[PDB]
Amino acid sequence: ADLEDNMETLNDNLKVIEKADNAAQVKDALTKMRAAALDAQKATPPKLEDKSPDSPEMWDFRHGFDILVGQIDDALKLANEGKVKEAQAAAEQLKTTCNACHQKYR
Ligand code: HEC
Repeated sequence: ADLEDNMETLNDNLKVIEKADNAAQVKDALTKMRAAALDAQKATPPKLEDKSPDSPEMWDFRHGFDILVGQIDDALKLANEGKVKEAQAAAEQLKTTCNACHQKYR
């Protein structure tokens, strides 16, 4: 799907994690964020449409997602350890990554 769709998926699932009823719901949401994040990483955002694929900007753009996926995976580990609250806390920390990217490229 396109960048926008992927972003909506991330935002939607993040709020799901915050509402987190059970471990299952947090894991499902995190898993969907993982896929959406990796999918988004392959797109070319509007602000960089005129830039080369190998440009420093694009690599920086792609880097933002490497960080997000790492954080998501770490939250996944916590969730699969049965530590649901810590995993939700970790999901909250993710926001810093979202905001950083939006500042430069949104
Ligand atoms: C860069 C590496 C990004 C990371 C990490 C995240 N987002 Fe993002 N987001 C990015 C761009 C360039 C844009 C503009 C997309 C466009 O062309 O319209 C966005 C936009 C959003 C939006 C609003 C627009 C929409 O999705 O329709 C939301 C709701 C959004 N992003 C949420 C979001 C969340 C929750 C993230 C972290 C968990 C996140 N984004 C990361 C680039 C990047």
